[PDB]
Amino acid sequence: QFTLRDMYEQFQNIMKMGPFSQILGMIPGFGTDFMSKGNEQESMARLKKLMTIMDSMNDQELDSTDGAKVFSKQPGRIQRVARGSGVSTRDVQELLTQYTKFAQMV
Amino acid sequence: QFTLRDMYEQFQNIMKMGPFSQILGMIPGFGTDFMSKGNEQESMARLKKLMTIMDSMNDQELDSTDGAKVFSKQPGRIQRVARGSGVSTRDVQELLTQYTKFAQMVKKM
Repeated sequence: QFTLRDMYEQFQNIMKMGPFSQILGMIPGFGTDFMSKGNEQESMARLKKLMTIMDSMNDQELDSTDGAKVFSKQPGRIQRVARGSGVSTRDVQELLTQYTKFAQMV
Repeated sequence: QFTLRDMYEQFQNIMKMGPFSQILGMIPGFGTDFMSKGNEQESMARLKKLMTIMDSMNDQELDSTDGAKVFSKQPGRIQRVARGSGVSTRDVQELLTQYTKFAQMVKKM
């Protein structure tokens, strides 16, 4: 059941994530038309892959004020995330680069 | 300030409103290029205006299983909503039609 209040709420959530989604599109490797009309599905697959990678990080890396510097101080962490998430270290490094870029804009 | 955990959460939020944002792009009445590249500022100003129209509605109309129906049986209500939101009668019927198309696909989701 989809009410008018339900539609009101979805509109709030969509507006809220607007600034955020706009920043992401500015960052390399995300897609020029990230989360725009027609590109909603592909953009979600993207994020899902990045989330599965982040699922192999520990609390120290996730909660650190600057999660990039934790990995450069102990590069072994990069290969660990990659093995846990079943992805390549290139992918883990690519995400870390995007995170730094993002963090700097916020 | 901004951790990797914060990025995950924001990705989770986008994962949620994702499909709905898709549905919103499949409904007419939003002009040309609705939510595309450089049309994100105009597109959001539209949602906000629709929100101001629903701000003129009441709880009965808002929580109704079919809010469009509540206005079909009591067209007097349409006139009030339009008065309070500084919009025209047609604008409210438009919102109602859009809501109809939105709700259709949500159950088709």
